[PDB]
Amino acid sequence: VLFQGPAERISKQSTPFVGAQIFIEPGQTQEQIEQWFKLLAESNMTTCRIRMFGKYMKTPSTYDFTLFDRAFKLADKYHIKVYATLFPDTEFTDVGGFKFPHSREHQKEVEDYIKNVVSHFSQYKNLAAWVLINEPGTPNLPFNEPFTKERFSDWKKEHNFSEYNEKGYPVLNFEKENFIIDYHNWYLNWLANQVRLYDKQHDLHVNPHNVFKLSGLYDFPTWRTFLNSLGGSAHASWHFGYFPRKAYTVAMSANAELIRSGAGELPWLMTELQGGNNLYSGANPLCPTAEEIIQWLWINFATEAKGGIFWSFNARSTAAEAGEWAMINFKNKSSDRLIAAATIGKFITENVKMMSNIKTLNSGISILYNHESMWVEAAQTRGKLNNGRSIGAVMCSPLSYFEALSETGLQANFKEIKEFDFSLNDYTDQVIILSHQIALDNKVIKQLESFVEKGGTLIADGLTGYYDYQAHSTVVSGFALENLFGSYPIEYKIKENLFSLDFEKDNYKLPAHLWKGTIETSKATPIMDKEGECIACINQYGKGKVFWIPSPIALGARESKDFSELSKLTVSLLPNKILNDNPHFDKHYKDVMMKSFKSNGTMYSLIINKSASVQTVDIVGGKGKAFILFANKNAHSTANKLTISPEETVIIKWK
Amino acid sequence: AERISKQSTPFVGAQIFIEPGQTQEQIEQWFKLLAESNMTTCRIRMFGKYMKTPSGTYDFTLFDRAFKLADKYHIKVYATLFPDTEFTDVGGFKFPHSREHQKEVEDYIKNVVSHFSQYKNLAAWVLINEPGTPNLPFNEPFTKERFSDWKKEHNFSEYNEKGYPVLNFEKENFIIDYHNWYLNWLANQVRLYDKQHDLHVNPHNVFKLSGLYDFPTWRTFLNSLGGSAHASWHFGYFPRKAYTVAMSANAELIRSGAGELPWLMTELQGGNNLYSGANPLCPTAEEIIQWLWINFATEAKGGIFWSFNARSTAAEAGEWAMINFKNKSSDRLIAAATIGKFITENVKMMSNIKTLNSGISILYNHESMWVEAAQTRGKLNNGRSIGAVMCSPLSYFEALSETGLQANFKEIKEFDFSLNDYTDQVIILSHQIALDNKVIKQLESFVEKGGTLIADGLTGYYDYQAHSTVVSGFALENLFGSYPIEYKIKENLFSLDFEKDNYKLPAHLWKGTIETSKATPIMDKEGECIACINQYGKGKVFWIPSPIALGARESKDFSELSKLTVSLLPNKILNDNPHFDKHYKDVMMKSFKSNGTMYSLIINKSASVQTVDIVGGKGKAFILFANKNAHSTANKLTISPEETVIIKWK
Amino acid sequence: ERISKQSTPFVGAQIFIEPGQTQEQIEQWFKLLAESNMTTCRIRMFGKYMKTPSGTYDFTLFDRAFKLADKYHIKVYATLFPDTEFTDVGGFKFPHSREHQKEVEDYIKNVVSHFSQYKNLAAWVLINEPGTPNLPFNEPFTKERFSDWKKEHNFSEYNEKGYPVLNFEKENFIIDYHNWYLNWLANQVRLYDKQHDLHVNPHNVFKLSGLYDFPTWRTFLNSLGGSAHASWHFGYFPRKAYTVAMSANAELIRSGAGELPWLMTELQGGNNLYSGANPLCPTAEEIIQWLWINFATEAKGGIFWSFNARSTAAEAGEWAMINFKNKSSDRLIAAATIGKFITENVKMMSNIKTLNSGISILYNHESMWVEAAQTRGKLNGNGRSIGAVMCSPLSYFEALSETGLQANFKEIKEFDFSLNDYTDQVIILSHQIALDNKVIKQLESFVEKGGTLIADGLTGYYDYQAHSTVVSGFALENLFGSYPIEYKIKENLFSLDFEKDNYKLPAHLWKGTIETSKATPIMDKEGECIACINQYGKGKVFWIPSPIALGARESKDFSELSKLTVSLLPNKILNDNPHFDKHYKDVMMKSFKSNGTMYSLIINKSASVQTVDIVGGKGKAFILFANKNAHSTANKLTISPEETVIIKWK
Ligand SMILES: OC[C@H]1CN[C@@H](O)[C@@H](O)[C@@H]1O
Ligand SMILES: OC[C@H]1CN[C@@H](O)[C@@H](O)[C@@H]1O
Ligand SMILES: OC[C@H]1CN[C@@H](O)[C@@H](O)[C@@H]1O
Ligand SMILES: [Cl-]
Ligand SMILES: [Cl-]
Ligand SMILES: [Cl-]
Repeated sequence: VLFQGPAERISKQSTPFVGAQIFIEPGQTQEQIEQWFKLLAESNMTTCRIRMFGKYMKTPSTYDFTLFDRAFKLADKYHIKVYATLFPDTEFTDVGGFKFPHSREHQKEVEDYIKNVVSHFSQYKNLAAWVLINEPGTPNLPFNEPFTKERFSDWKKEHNFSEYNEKGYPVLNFEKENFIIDYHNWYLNWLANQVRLYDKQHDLHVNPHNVFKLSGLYDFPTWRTFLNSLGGSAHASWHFGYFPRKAYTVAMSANAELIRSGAGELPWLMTELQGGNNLYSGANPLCPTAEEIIQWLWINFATEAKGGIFWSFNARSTAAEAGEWAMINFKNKSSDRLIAAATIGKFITENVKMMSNIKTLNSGISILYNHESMWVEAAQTRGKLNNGRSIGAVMCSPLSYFEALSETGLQANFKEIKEFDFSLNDYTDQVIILSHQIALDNKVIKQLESFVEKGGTLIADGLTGYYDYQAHSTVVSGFALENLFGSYPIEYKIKENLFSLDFEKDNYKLPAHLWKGTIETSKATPIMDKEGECIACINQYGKGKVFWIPSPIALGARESKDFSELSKLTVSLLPNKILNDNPHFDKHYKDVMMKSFKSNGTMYSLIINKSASVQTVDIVGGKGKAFILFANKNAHSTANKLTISPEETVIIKWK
Repeated sequence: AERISKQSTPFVGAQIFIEPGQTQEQIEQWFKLLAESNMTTCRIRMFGKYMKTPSGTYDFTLFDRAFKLADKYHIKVYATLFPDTEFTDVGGFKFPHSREHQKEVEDYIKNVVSHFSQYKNLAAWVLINEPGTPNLPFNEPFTKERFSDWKKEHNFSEYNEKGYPVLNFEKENFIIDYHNWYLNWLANQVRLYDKQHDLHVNPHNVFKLSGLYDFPTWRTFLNSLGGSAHASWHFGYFPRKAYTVAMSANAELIRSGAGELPWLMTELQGGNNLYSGANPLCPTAEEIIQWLWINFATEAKGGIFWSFNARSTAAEAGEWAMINFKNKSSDRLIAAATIGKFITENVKMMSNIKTLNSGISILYNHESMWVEAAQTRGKLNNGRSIGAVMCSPLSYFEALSETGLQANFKEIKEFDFSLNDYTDQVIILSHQIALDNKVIKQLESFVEKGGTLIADGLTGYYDYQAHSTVVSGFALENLFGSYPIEYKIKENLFSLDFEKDNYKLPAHLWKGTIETSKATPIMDKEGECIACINQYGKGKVFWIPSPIALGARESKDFSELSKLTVSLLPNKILNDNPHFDKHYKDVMMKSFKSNGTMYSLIINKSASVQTVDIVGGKGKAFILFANKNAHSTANKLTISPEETVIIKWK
Repeated sequence: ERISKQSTPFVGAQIFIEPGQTQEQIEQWFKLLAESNMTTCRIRMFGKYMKTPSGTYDFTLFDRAFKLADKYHIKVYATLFPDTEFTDVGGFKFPHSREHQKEVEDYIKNVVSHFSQYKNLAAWVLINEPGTPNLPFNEPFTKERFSDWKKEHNFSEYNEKGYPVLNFEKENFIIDYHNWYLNWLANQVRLYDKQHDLHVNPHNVFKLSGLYDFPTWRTFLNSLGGSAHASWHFGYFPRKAYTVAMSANAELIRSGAGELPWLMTELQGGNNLYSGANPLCPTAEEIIQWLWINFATEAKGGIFWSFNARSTAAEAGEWAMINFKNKSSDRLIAAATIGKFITENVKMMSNIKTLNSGISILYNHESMWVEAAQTRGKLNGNGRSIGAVMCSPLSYFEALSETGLQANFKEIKEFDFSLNDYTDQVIILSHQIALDNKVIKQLESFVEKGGTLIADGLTGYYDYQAHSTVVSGFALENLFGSYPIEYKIKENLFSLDFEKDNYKLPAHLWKGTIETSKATPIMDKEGECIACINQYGKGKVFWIPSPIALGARESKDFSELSKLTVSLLPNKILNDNPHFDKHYKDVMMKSFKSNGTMYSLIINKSASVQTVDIVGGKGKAFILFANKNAHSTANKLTISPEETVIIKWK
């Protein structure tokens, strides 16, 4: 309010914006840059992001800021605020930027870069945020480079591990993975402290990326310590490999939930969305439709995003991504993608109060993932790629539950287990899904026992709890979840990729992936299959209940490309209060999503139809009459039945 | 101290997996259930890691505990020498890393053998777990120095006697001698401290690693030969429905290597792959019964399952176990127990099993595998890939199995070429692409003295130096009474259409044409000569230079190869040996004797009830073992899917 | 005898010489070579098989072969092939070290001084198969040369306008390094022999064309050669289109040759056993097809790898035209019919000049270099992988072949841009993604002066520094009378449906949209602008920035690309050149002249007898060559599957 001063500082009450990367490199003319900022302003965008390339400021000897001065001044002229990304000198062929210093000497070059860049550009009144580093984290961390190798050595010296647990069993300690967490914590914190030596006024921001693979690098609760907002790159062509294109709605929803969870009390925004065409770039190349641009912006805003920034407004000109990713065409005019984005910027300025106070309507369903399940999976599958026996099953399982709930029109959180609040006295009508979270330790099992005792519903499928955080299987040594599950594993038997669990009663069938789990119940009620084996159980535990099915049924739904049975089963296990209080679909709808939110007391719903046909969606739960506030293809409703067209995005206001 | 022999009572057993953290109570629970499951024997990994103390001294307590509980339940122990190695190293190191490491191994053996040789229930030392690896450590100083010394003591020339360039396969020949040296050195280290107990070793992945293994030399220092034969690691060349054939070939191969020594299968898959294995499965109860009967019918003195109980941490945690997570019997342990019980109820029959040799020997040689590796430059699938020289003879083996005929599967050096008479004996050389002068003389002698030789694919195209006498002057012209003309590459699967009877053989990849001098030509519908029969002294040679064994494999149909092979067999083999009246897809039979009494093992791997008409030998069928109530009407056996049957001929 | 554009063409074959061969077998080869109407052999002058322990040269092994060649009146192409590993099939491409360069100097002095004295020596082949994908940047000699080259070339990280650039230092050095080594080899030979022709065989040209500066090579060669092997070099095609592959390979070498005569130094003579990437045994019909395609494209020779086979390890008993009894395969009998046709038609065959339609398909080094940086080395002939910049122009080439129209296939620097008139000439730039200002000026000049320019795919998207003027200010806007708007990635295969209902073109991967200023827009059925025709001086430009050549390739249907290209050709090309009345799938025709008389080569690669209606040029069809009794009725040719036909126009 004072310490704020002129620089307008982001909060959970900020007006959301649409924006775009403005790509600055030498060779551009004043005239082409002005043309970009002018069209950006006319497209109802308030914000740009700029890579502050060290390469294009370093002179043969000193820093020359001219190239970026030119751009900041044209941004200021058009009333555009700047997210400035700290991007020290690196090879021209290094698209994403280095993730850690190479050497002590290189660290001092980074220090010097930050001093020069932040001292100079902090003086512009249109600077909105410092992005500490572009896209922290990579798959291939540089353990070979002297700086990282020395840090890992020091870290090992200051952490005593034993090769055995308290009971005497051999263990893995995951020194590499735990160091990598602390190393990201250290470098992003050090970058924040370097900026703070020269600028205590402007927001600090960072964009974690490829989150369905790199979530095991990321300690979001620690990052809150030094950030003012959490960001993200969520690119259809890089990050959504686990989904088909028609489910990029579900991918963006999960990516948004994951960042929102990491953000905690901090506001968040999507620092990068795909603005344009892959020519040679991308793993899953596309040119987003106008319809996809609208879908992604609404999903993010409905999940509390304070912003959506497109990579990129204008294109790079040379080598990697030359003439790729751009919202503008090669004549510097609007693609149908920029026209679509402009409709959302316009909607915000016409609905300022609604859009500035969005709070996601939490159903009370939390889908939890943990670092340690991903780390144990990596050691056990020895890095096969693909499937339960490959890297990524521990994320594809909970993502399948997420998709099943989306196709039921139910919100679900997607959270790292440490982001879940286990300290409350009541969990009546809260639900935790642990889908193939193969690593759980004593400490987390106590937290789950507490959650269920106090009224929580726990749903557990696949190999959840098979290992502890040291890759020791208590299924072998003495099962640590026996008390909570009221039951004990007997066998896993590997089967085909896709098989059927045929229950005894009602001739009822679940698709299952790869392994058939059998159990023995003590306190739990057994559920039997047609072969007279016990495949699942319900344990009443204090005020709560546990549903345990040790076959992977989430992955079975994914393998069968049919979430209808997982939807019906999950719905049947939910507390009545979730279904009565939350808008959802009367039944499962393939390739439709709904998520609901509130803004100052008023409830809203976001609906997207990704199927090939017009759908009539019967919305039940909550209260109110449906009023269509946003629809890009003439959706209509009759009572609470919404008729929605293929690729249409709809916002309903509940009157 | 009890020494194993060819008269020993066979046993069923299982690995007992010992690591710190286990309680006295859980270990006793394992040995008690093992004894109740009619198992006599366990195997224990004597981990150096779990005996070495901070100061480098040895503490034996963890393994004392296990040996004492074994002793209490009258269970004998196969103790595997397994020096300290990384916790993540599942299989163990195959050679010392350095001279310093060799001295650590010396010290480990002194301590472990001096101590555990004193237990009365010790049955055998396993010298090393699973000798041999695909990736031999030529980078490590110890191996690199030994290879250098070996090359200096072997004078090789770049040219042969005729002047032609040669390859000398220094790496491959050194690797043979290096395995010989390390296993012999381990045996001598044990013998410094214990001259009383059997020495054993378990070669593994034999359809790929047979080129590492000189079994005749190993006989000089072993009391028994072992094997790991795991459905999930070693049978990639087969589908699951033919793991009967895979296990039969694996058993034959070890039996051949064993020679005069007794053999047993040191490891069979006891349980489920979660994350482990190349071809993951959970064996059925029916497969456990099938594997034990195939091994015993092939003279195995034992079958040990990996594993009774599971590892607890990281690789294979809660995997491979015969017991469930409550330490009770899976259907697999219940099945194994039926076989241990059958043994104790039929001691004399089961203690004296001798495989009924049909007289058919399918031979493979190291050098064909070595030349194939140089020529295919390591492509992976197929005739143009690593493994065709093993898949070809395995296809003949499968064709004979589906005819109910036993076949040996032997390295060429394990075949006895010194006899005076080979009337009614048959050698199959199926795509054995490397043969030298010395072995061709032995084959000439074998055929002259009455032997039948069947040769298909590129058998004999190269010598042991990768020199093709097909180009320079064909070394098999004399024996074959014929000369190759050309190979022409075709599709992966094509048909050889013979002139006579419009009859059709599946063939893989290459069509061979020949010219006969002394041999009788066999012509195709295009007027080209594709095969011949050469009368040579008392014997005959059938040569078809197209790969017809691999053609059967590629077509998943061994029926034509069955009919053709049967047509070529001496009448005595068909009259004296029980076999099928015709080819049966996915059925196997192998016969054995115990004292004068003849038995047959039949397994149906098809999806339907089969009626198998058994002809040859003498006697009337009495069904002695049948886990699904097979019945016979005269010598026609009605056998259910997955059923194992033992017939006694009365 | 020095070779010229008037030389009598020959059929010939490698005579493979190594120690261990006998006088008798070598004489047998030369005698059968002479009886097969071959005049020429090629011999690898292995340094390994001449060097003695003391370092002196013993020429005996090669004297024997040269003397037997001389006795049978066979001339020799002698390949300079210094000492190298026995396992090195192709030979080293550059010296390893300064010390190694001196060994090469010494090898050339000895071999050229001695063998230049034989009267039957026709040519020195300076090096076998210059170029490889994996250049040895780690070896001292190459590493020193690259360092020196970089020191003598000043590059900046920015262009004149200030934009970041790539400079392709590695690719530009590799061009100059090949230029240097081949020129140095030529000068080393010339120290000892100024009398005999210098020759070299570039290989795998559809991948390695980016290594090869043929205009520079002309300064030191008397003839350009080539290896064009069906099993190594034609991966971008199916076997039924190896007609088109050989035609393109011949056109590419002919273009490289410029004023020099050319011949194909290596064609596949025989069977792949274990060797080759796309293994085959050429048919007799394919041998005839390849010889006629090459001679119709002005080849002065076809030499088969190989007459006889290597004996040891790699390619032992592979590639040979003779069988293992040293008699003729159907391949050698087929080749012999063409050597006989030559001696019976000496005047016609000695003066062949390809009938240039006026269509030139151009590729450039820089499009291949830019593609390699942008695709970061992804694999196949898909737009997002290495090789799309060659598969695109090859697809236009195939579409024209299936219309019976000749097309040149030329590096852009081999096209003569200096003429005053280009009326009735056509340049096709199909996905040539890199064009600089200098070449665009040359194209402006070509169109102004009457040229037709056809451009598809991402032609012109980048300059030679991987900078996209599509982004910064489009360098082809002036010539194209239009500007790119967007590329939008689609499926592998999609349809461009013109608003006219004229055309439904298959298109690959990317849909390009444009905005016309001067050009006439062409709209699709979705109302987007996908192509244009710009009148520019006397000439015209057809621009369609979607890849329709790659779309034809992906759809395996060139019919629409044929129809569209034909509709854009100057009337004069269709009236003056024999071509098909319409597109024929899997038929090719190419025409040539010999002193004023016109001929056409037709090959049917379809599964069925075709009746091909030939229109354009003048005259009545007379069948001069047909291997399967083709007939014509007026100008309709009835031609059998795999049949090669030569028509003489009367
Ligand atoms: O790949 C498109 C963009 C994704 N991430 C961004 O930070 C940029 O580095 C890339 O060019
Ligand atoms: O993979 C299962 C077992 C196979 N080989 C054995 O010797 C053990 O090392 C393994 O754990
Ligand atoms: O592979 C066949 C031949 C192709 N290129 C030739 O120069 C030889 O090196 C080969 O043996
Ligand atoms: Cl940035
Ligand atoms: Cl062991
Ligand atoms: Cl040569």
